[PDB]
Order: sequence, then C-alpha cells, then structure tokens
Amino acid sequence: NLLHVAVLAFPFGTHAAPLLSLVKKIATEAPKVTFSFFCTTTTNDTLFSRSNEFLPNIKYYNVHDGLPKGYVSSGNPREPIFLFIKAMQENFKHVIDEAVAETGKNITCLVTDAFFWFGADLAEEMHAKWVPLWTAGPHSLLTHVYTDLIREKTGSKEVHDVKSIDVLPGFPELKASDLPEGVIKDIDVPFATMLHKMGLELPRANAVAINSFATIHPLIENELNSKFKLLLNVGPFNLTTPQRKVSDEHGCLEWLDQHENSSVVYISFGSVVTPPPHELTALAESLEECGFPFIWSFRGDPKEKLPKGFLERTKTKGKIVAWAPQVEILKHSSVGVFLTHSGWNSVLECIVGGVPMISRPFFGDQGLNTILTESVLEIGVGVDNGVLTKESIKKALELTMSSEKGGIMRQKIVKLKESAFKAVEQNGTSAMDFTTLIQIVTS
Ligand SMILES: O=c1ccn([C@@H]2O[C@H](COP(=O)(O)OP(=O)(O)O)[C@@H](O)[C@H]2O)c(=O)[nH]1
Ligand SMILES: O=c1c(O)c(-c2cc(O)c(O)c(O)c2)oc2cc(O)cc(O)c12
Repeated sequence: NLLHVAVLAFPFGTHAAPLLSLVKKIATEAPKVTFSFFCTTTTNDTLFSRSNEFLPNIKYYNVHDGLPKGYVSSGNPREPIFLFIKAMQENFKHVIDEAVAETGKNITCLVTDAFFWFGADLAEEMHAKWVPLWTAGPHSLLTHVYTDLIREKTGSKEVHDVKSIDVLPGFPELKASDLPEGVIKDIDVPFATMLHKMGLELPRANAVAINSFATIHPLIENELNSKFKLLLNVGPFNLTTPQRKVSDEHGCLEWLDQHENSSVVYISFGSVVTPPPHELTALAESLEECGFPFIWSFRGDPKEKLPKGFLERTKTKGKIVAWAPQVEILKHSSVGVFLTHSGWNSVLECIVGGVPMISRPFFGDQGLNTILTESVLEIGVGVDNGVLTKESIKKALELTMSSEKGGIMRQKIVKLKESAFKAVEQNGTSAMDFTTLIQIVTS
C-alpha cells in the first residue's frame, strides 16, 4: 500500500472544512492509503478534535501563509488572502516535500480546492492525478468556465448594466453587477486571476468534484458536465459527509423547542460578513418591531455594533450568539425563515432544512446564488435593491412569513429537499459519484 493523497486546502472562508470532511469520508473507507492535508497553521489548528477526532491515515501539514513578520491588518481583510495567493504555488510545493519525506511515499493523487488552478501542472510533474473540488454551486462554476466568452461579448454597455447577457441556461438574463466578482468586475485582483485560470485549467483534471447534486438543476448540471473529463456531484455535503459535531453552548435548540412551528427568524450572514451599521440598526429595529422571535448569529461585539439597549430590550424575544449550530437550527421545525447572505453551504443546509430564505448577498458568488434561489428555484426572495432597510426587511418578512408566497416557497424547497435525499440514497446519483470519486482517489 504505497498510495499517497496530497490535499491542498484554501485557508479562507468555508473551504478547508468541507474539503476535509470529503477527505475524511474517503479516508475511513481506505485505511491503507495515506492522506496529507495542507493548509495554514491557523486553519489547521482550528480543524481539530472534531466529530472524527482523528483518522490514523490523515496527517496535517502547515503551508506558509505569505505574511511578513509582525504583520498587522490595515488595508482590507482581503490583504492576507492576496498575500497567501501570491506565493501559494511554491509554498504548497515546499510543504509537500515534508509529507513525502516523512511518509517516504511519493504523491499519487492531488485533491485540491478548485481555486488551485496550478493543480493540473503540479499533478503533471508529480506523475499524479488531479481531482479539484469546487465547494460552491454548479451555476457559479459554469460562469467561471465561461469567463473568456463572457468577456468577449461584453463592451461598455454590458459593464455598465445597460445590456444583459445570456450566460447561463435556464437563468434570467444577467447584469454585469450580478456576476460572481472577478468575472467581469475587477479582473485585476489576485482572486480574480486565480478563478480565471481555474476556469481554463479544470478541463485537464481527472475529474471535477462538486458540492452539488445533479437534479438541483439538470440544464446547468449537464452543461457543466460537458466541460470536464468528469463531473462528480458529491453533495450536498451536509448529507453526504455529515459531522457528529453538534455544539450548542448557548442552548439555541432548547430555546427553539419553546417556540411554535415556523415562527422563528434565523439570521446569519456567513462566517465573516458584518453588515454596515445602518443595515444592522435597520434589522435590529425591524426585529424588535415586528415582534418575530429570532436567533441571530452575529459576528463581532453586539453591545458595540448593535443599538444601545437592544440586547436587554429583546432578551426574551430572541438570542444573539457569536456562533450557532446552524445545520440543526435550519432543520428545526420552529424556524419559519432564514435571513442569509446566500453562501452556498448555507443555501444547501437550508434546502435540507426546508426553510424559505430571504437573501442579502455581499460578495463572491452570493449574488448569483440569490438569483438562483429567487428567480430560478424560487425558494427565497432577495431584499429590494440588495440592501437591508426597515422597508425592504419588513417587505421580505411578510412575503415569506405571512403571505401565500411564503407557502409556495416552502412547497418548492420541500420538493427540492426530497430530490436531495434521493440523490444521496444508496444508489442515488451522488452516492454513485462519491463511489467513483473514492475509486479514482484511492487507485
Ligand atoms: O452561526 C453560524 C454561522 C455559520 N455557520 C456555518 O458557516 C458556514 C458558512 O458557509 P457559506 O458557504 O454559507 O458562507 P461563507 O461562510 O463561505 O461566507 C455554513 O456551513 C454554516 O453552517 C455555523 O455553523 N454557525
Ligand atoms: O473571498 C472571496 C471569495 O470567496 C470570492 C469568490 C468569487 C467568485 O467569483 C466565486 O464564484 C466564489 O465562489 C468566491 O471572491 C473574492 C474576491 C476578492 O477580491 C476578495 C475575496 O476575499 C474574495
């Protein structure tokens, strides 16, 4: 047993955990194969002693983060990401040498985040297979694959939201501002250059894995499939690679048990985003005004970012936590709506939970995920003008909580949820792609 799987993870956002969970699923199934997980010290330290406390064939290694000694944030929170992207290809090669040296075995398969375009070349010089994992939706991926074409049929009118573009099958016409950032807008930051190159290199992979399921959207999925040697839909991860990890220090679930069905508003804008002060106060004031019970996963100091007295004034109406057991929250019968930024993992967890969504996208692929949930799947609505105001908020809440539209939305998300469960059954489409994925990775 000499196989050695090198796993390259993106240290930012919700990328390393899902990749690790996919890897663990594969690892337990192949106890004789060696797995090496590469990420930054910080991210790896965070990834530890979870549900699967440890797997004997998984070893973690720290890739250099590209930060200068005595580094402090000043420009933007994207600064450290850019610094990481700068020397990531050479730094991953460096740290890879440590794992080969330690295990005494050469890399046979390179599993990477799809963001790592260099995987094809790296896999080639190592005489190894390349299996990239796109952690977001099939629709955003297709958009990245079509970056060059989209740029072609795009002049000034297109860039200035004048004319729209028929970029995706079964999708509304898109406005430049709707495209995942980096495709048409700011094609200059390192992030954009990384995705652009990703789009061009993926066809070289042995197979492209994705956190999705085929029936979520047949047209997009089939279109995506024809761009790669193989497209393996191994999601939704919240079903195919779940974690026993269920932390609820603040008693969110017991708190939800004391509430009636479809009555509570769950709020979370993702792992990092912090809405602007004027939006926070508008949501705060809207919450303690419409009287909906709520659980708000807040990033930062609430006594500092929220109106004075908000906490004490709503101490019985809702809970404000620094972090919450979202997957379980969304599956709880007391939740009637999910105010989200529409990150992909949150969209999939909500689909399994069967809860209508209110979306207020901030960056990346969020805008496209909102169009997907609002105009295509119709399992959620966006807020007027894409911003949170007392007016846009109250409008979205009534539509999802007290209107017939709320029911149609729940009806559709429920059909979708069932399609997901079917894809993950013993012989479902995802279970099968997952078996294929495992074979490719461990052969
Ligand atoms: O209070 C929270 C807030 C977020 N999450 C998890 O954080 C992840 C967010 O990923 P997503 O792709 O939705 O957005 P991102 O964090 O990448 O912006 C999801 O798995 C959520 O379940 C959670 O467990 N508890
Ligand atoms: O964190 C970031 C991020 O996730 C994305 C992103 C863009 C896309 O187009 C996608 O399809 C996607 O899934 C993610 O862009 C970024 C662009 C930046 O300048 C800075 C960032 O920090 C991000």
